[PDB]
Amino acid sequence: HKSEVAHRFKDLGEENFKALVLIAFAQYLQQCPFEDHVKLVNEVTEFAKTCVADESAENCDKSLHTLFGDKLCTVATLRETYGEMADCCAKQEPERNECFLQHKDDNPNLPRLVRPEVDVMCTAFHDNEETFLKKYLYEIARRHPYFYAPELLFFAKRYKAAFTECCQAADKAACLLPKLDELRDEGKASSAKQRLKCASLQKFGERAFKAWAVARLSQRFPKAEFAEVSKLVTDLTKVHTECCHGDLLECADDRADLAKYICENQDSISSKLKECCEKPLLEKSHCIAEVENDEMPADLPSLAADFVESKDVCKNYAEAKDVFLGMFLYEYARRHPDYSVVLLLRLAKTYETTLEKCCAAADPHECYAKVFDEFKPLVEEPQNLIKQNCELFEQLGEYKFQNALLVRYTKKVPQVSTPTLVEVSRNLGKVGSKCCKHPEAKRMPCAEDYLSVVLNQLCVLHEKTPVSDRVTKCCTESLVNRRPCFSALEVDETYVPKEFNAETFTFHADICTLSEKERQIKKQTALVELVKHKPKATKEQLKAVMDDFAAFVEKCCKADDKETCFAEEGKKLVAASQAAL
Ligand SMILES: CCCCCCCCCCCCCCCC(=O)O
Ligand SMILES: CCCCCCCCCCCCCCCC(=O)O
Ligand SMILES: CCCCCCCCCCCCCCCC(=O)O
Repeated sequence: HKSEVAHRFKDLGEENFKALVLIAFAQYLQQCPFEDHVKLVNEVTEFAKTCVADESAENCDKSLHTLFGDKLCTVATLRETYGEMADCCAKQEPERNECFLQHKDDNPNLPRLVRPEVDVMCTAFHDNEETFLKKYLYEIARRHPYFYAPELLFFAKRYKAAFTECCQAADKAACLLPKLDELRDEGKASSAKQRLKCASLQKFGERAFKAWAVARLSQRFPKAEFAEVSKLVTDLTKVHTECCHGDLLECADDRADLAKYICENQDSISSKLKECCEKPLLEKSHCIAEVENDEMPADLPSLAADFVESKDVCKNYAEAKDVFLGMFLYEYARRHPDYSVVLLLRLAKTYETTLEKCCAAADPHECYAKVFDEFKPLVEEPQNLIKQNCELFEQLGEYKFQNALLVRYTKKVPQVSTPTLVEVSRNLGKVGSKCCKHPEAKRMPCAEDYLSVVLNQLCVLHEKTPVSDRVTKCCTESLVNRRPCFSALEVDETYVPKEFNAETFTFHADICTLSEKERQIKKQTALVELVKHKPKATKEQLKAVMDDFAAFVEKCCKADDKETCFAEEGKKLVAASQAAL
């Protein structure tokens, strides 16, 4: 490979190349119009083709990093539009590159993207499909500059699948909107999982991250030995350390070099990898990250022998504290894919601290004899929360379960703004739906993945706009305890009930005409303010109020003369409730 741009053109193919160069350029030049990018992207593709034809052609032996930067600096309004960024063009090539990385804006000043109508979309996607998908690719890329480029492309292909199906059906929107709903949420949850790996590698260090990865990998590849699991985690840490630094090309070669290792050492790792390992370069590492947990060797002993019973437990511990603890995590993790990673790290930390104490008594073996009884209540604490919430979710539907939850977290942190308590509680609802539809031995990992998502969003909405000490505690706490901390918030008895307001509890005929979506946000915003008004309110009482409201709204949506009902009855509701309390 004399020429890096030719080689890489051949292994992606023309179509994937153009789109990734679009995304790559969209992510730096976040203010130049869509049409400039089509010009850059055409020019660069013309140029790659040169190097496919003849690898000794002009400039083809320049590396990708030299090419990318040369191209940004040919931009005319770069001084005018980008300011500081134009100063990077005046340096040498081992500094120019890392200067462009430092001057990437995160979350610019762009207007938020309004999703157009189902018929305008289907028409546009019909009329010109490539300029419809790339403009929207360019649109989402410029707004999310730290979103890893080929996953953005992976999400783009799913967007394309959605339209190709549901625009070719005679009632388009009933098909289409529930698909675009999923993608919005999957894609934004992708953006925030990416956000979480980099913050925690920084915040919590490289040892925590490795503990987390040994755990996940051993649940994924229970038939691999500790040596190979150790060797996988070592190169991931390097990969994610290298990816979080932000240089796309450097990140992508790191992920490609591990994927290619995983597929050549496939018999040493897992039997579930054949399908992913026959994938084209671009899809490979994505596929490997998503592949399902292999089955654990059937003839597996107790952990008691190596980690409790044996002599040479403290001797093996002291010889290499972290190696010993990583063997524990591994062995415990590979017997329990039913656990969340976090609970496994709670158990590894529990074993850790007993040894610190017990290996430095005059008698260790009797001190830690009982260490496994200390796993009992840590195991059961997330199981009983999943038992309890999901049994509840089985009684009330999703919607009433979101309202069950809304009263719950409004009484614990009433100082939060009403729109936040709504977004978080409806969000939690959907993690109710999905995860309580799984079997017991597969629930705890579901909820872990979705809560970490919902709880990280929560915990920057909060560092932006703080409110409660207690919620600041959970957010600046260990990712290990972040969730139990939140589960341990009790009702706020320091809360002073807020001043009554009618406008809050006034309702106009517009409730009948809104969609179930926004019907529900309205009813729930009022539910929050209702509990904010009278926080010390019982849930026999609260059921009664909700009951009268249900009858009230239907009464006025099921009567001739709609608005006069709403004012007439609504006055009767507010006062009735104000005394029913
Ligand atoms: C000079 C041409 C412009 C630069 C080319 C665009 C850079 C985009 C890099 C995308 C790497 C995709 C490879 C997949 C690796 C993986 O995730 O396994
Ligand atoms: C390859 C070995 C990797 C790491 C092995 C050490 C296992 C650590 C077990 C305790 C969990 C540590 C969790 C981090 C939070 C903290 O304690 O500060
Ligand atoms: C801006 C910060 C707002 C804070 C609002 C707090 C809302 C609480 C959400 C808790 C989610 C974690 C799940 C806990 C499970 C449980 O209830 O046991």
